[PDB]
Amino acid sequence: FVEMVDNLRGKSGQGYYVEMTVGSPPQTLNILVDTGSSNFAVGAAPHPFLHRYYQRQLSSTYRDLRKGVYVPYTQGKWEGELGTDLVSIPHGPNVTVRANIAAITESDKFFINGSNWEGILGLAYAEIARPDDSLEPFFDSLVKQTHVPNLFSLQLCGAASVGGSMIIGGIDHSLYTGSLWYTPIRREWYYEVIIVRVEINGQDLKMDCKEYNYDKSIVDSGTTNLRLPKKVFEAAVKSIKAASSTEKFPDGFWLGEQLVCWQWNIFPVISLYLMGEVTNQSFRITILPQQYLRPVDCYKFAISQSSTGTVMGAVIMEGFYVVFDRARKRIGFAVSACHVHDEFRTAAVEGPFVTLDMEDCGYN
Ligand SMILES: CC(C)(C)COc1ccc2c(c1)[C@]1(COC(N)=N1)c1cc(-c3cncnc3)ccc1O2
Repeated sequence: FVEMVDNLRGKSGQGYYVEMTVGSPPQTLNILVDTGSSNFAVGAAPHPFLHRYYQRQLSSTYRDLRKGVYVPYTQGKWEGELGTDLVSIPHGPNVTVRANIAAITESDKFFINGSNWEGILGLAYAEIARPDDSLEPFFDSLVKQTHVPNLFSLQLCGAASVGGSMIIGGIDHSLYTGSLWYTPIRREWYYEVIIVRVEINGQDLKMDCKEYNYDKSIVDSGTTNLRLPKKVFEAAVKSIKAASSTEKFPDGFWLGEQLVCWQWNIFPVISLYLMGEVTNQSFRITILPQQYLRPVDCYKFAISQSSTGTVMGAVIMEGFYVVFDRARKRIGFAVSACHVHDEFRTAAVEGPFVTLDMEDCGYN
């Protein structure tokens, strides 16, 4: 899988993207990798932010599905025309598949001014696809039409340019150290998982664990921050405040509404315990402040409250090598060979632990 190593690029806080080709002859586009949506959607018109876009008129393999699609999400929207065409990933497996493609013809707050990507690859499941679950997502199409195994994995390496690896169809053992630990995918829509316990510098928050997954917890490469449900964020902040009370900071800062500036150890490690593979067994992943204090001297608090549930975004994923094992309905975590650490503290994946009543932590 060596040709796939380092196939991801990006700029700080504008996501990670992979090179793809669409149409015949192939048209090259940079596409955002998003495990929190399920559509393959590409710029199709000369929006001024775009370096390039899908020109359906140049493709002999393009086919129109004669149907529109409308996608508002919390922070913007896109709209487009559905079709299919031949798709491939140059620094991915050596295969060409016919996939659904949303030709984006109108958007708001979707494309980023200054960014070097022109589309979005939704790697989540059919259920949250638009307009409905019959629009087969890319990865489903990929697996159905080839012998590429039903899994992919992500090493998001962070820092300004970021880099990483999307290993399609397998696992590359050089990208991680120690053992992979697997949490079950509770349901195949988003990559939903269950958090059963939360610790700040070893101190259990002691909240009903139902709170950690109200109304869900997901693993999402298209979100920068670790996002925590309101009640839990509050409780978590209060403990980061207490733990880090060596210095003081404004209330805006904790809300991610102002920065703080200097010219690490005052801040606690954060630990999430995830449901394991066996009854009454968990494991924990541990991240550093290096992961949740983001460079904007100046820094942003990369943890924020949420109304949609826990989102394990880039802040979490940059610590680890993450295996989206769709074949076995599970997600694996291991310490990333590329993650950024002190020579004191370190990102960690440790287990097994004993946790009772893990099923009660899920929300219905
Ligand atoms: C329909 C649905 C399932 C409710 C969600 O559909 C969606 C539809 C469109 C869409 C998303 C979700 C997002 C928003 O969050 C994620 N994961 N992708 C997203 C994130 C980014 C982005 C990532 N990283 C840094 N900066 C920006 C850019 C565009 C973008 O567009």
